[PDB]
Amino acid sequence: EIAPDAKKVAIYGKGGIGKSTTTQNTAAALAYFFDKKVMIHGCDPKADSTRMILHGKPQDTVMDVLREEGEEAVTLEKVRKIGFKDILCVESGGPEPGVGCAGRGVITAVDMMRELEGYPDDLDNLFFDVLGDVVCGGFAMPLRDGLAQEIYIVTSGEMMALYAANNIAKGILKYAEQSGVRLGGIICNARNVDGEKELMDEFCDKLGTKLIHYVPRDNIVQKAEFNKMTVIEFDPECNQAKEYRTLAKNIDENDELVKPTPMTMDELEELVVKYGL
Amino acid sequence: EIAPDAKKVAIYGKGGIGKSTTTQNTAAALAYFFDKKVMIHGCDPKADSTRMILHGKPQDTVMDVLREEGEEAVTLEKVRKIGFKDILCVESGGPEPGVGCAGRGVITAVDMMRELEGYPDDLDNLFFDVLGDVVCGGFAMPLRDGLAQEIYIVTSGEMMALYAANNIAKGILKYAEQSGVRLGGIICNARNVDGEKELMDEFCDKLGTKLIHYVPRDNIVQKAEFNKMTVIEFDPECNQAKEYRTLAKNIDENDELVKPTPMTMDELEELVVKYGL
Ligand code: FES
Ligand code: FES
Ligand SMILES: [Ca+2]
Ligand SMILES: [Ca+2]
Repeated sequence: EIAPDAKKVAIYGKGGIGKSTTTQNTAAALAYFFDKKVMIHGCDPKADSTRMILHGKPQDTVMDVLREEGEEAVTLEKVRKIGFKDILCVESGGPEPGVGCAGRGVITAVDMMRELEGYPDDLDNLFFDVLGDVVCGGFAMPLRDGLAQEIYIVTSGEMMALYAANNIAKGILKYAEQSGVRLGGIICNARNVDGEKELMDEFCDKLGTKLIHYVPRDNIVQKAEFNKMTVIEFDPECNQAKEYRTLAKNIDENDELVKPTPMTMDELEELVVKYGL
Repeated sequence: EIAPDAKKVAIYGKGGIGKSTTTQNTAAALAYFFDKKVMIHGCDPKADSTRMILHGKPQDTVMDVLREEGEEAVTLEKVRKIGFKDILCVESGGPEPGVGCAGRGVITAVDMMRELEGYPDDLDNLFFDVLGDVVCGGFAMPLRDGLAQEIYIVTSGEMMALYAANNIAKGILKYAEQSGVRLGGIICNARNVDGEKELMDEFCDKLGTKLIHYVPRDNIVQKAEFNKMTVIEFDPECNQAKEYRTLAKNIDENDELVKPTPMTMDELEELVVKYGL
């Protein structure tokens, strides 16, 4: 059993909207503000889900080490690094270019970490940062396998971002009965578009879920990331750090998860027309 | 045979770096400046590859119509729209959320267009805009099936963008002998980072390919896209329009394609360290 006493969560979302930045800062805020043992297992082959916790040194992926150095080289000292506030970090990596299923590569990396006993039993929080650009059978494997039954969807007030969120919701619904997976809520990484908060409220209401937090747009993210670090580490006192603190508190106390009611093509089109997207 | 007298090309690249903007403007510039019959078949489920040609009206995806309206509803009037300069537009769409392979969905959409006789025999240029965020067996299916044997890679001076480009190159190499696929060149969508042109020259030289064009960063793209249209249509006289014109001329005259020599983990890491990424 992977981290039986931890709150295991899966963060799914499209790329290009700050999903990795929000996940890293949420983990940092749990470790920093609530003294929690945290781990992040990256499951997005096109995103660096741990660099800001590792102060800008990108870690080797489990799959790349297995493909280039071999299975024996896949060791905890090699693929699992410790970062800000002792957060543990692991990156699954991608499949054999042009041949392997990327969702299978994710599961192989998780299985390999299991065999290595790489998930501390005293973890308080484990995050799996999964690609949500496409809810293909491969990237839905974490949902089918119940890697984590608490799922959060990162979105933004942009058409493709909401389409992806709605499709992640369909994938959660697909396996809710079989794997017990549930939607804990929607995280909006604000894009700052007219009506964005109202759009998010309606979106959440139509899917039968809730907005766990509206993460504002703040240039301190770029300043902190420029120093290859999280906002929490860069300046724990600033307003954006307190936003991530509230998000982290909300995701960690949450005990009301739901089987989502995704919107149909026509309903989604009506919604993005109403808010002029 | 799909468009036997056309120059069929596949544009592969990570999301978030303007791949769709470059593809649409390259098609527009071919149609506008060279009076060419052009078609774009979108094969990226998380990107709108035809919206700017369709003046901002997002077209229904072949897969979504098949899943919601049924196979009979999949008609050329329904999934194939005409846009700026009579460019034809089709979007494959994604798989059944949480169950289908997205690469298979792409091939199903192409097969369905074939059955509908939706690829005009007098096309001059056909573009397949494929997701390159992950070179999984699914998204490499166009390479394995030889949908197009002329492949171009869009990248930028950003670490994940170059990693993805190198992996697309591995996928092209994987099927070069079996499907005849070849790399026609690298397109850099400039991010404007120190040393970016030199980085691109070295990257291209190590892979044994060439830089088809360095597409500068220009705020006119955002202005044109705000009016839901391509730079070519918004203002064919501006400098950025002439950049896309040169790109379009280069990709359409190109007759020197190569079997790429991708870089190893260590070589890529050295390169991004040298250029401080
Ligand atoms: S990554 Fe294999 S089904 Fe999509
Ligand atoms: S989308 Fe099916 S193997 Fe990746
Ligand atoms: Ca506990
Ligand atoms: Ca011809």
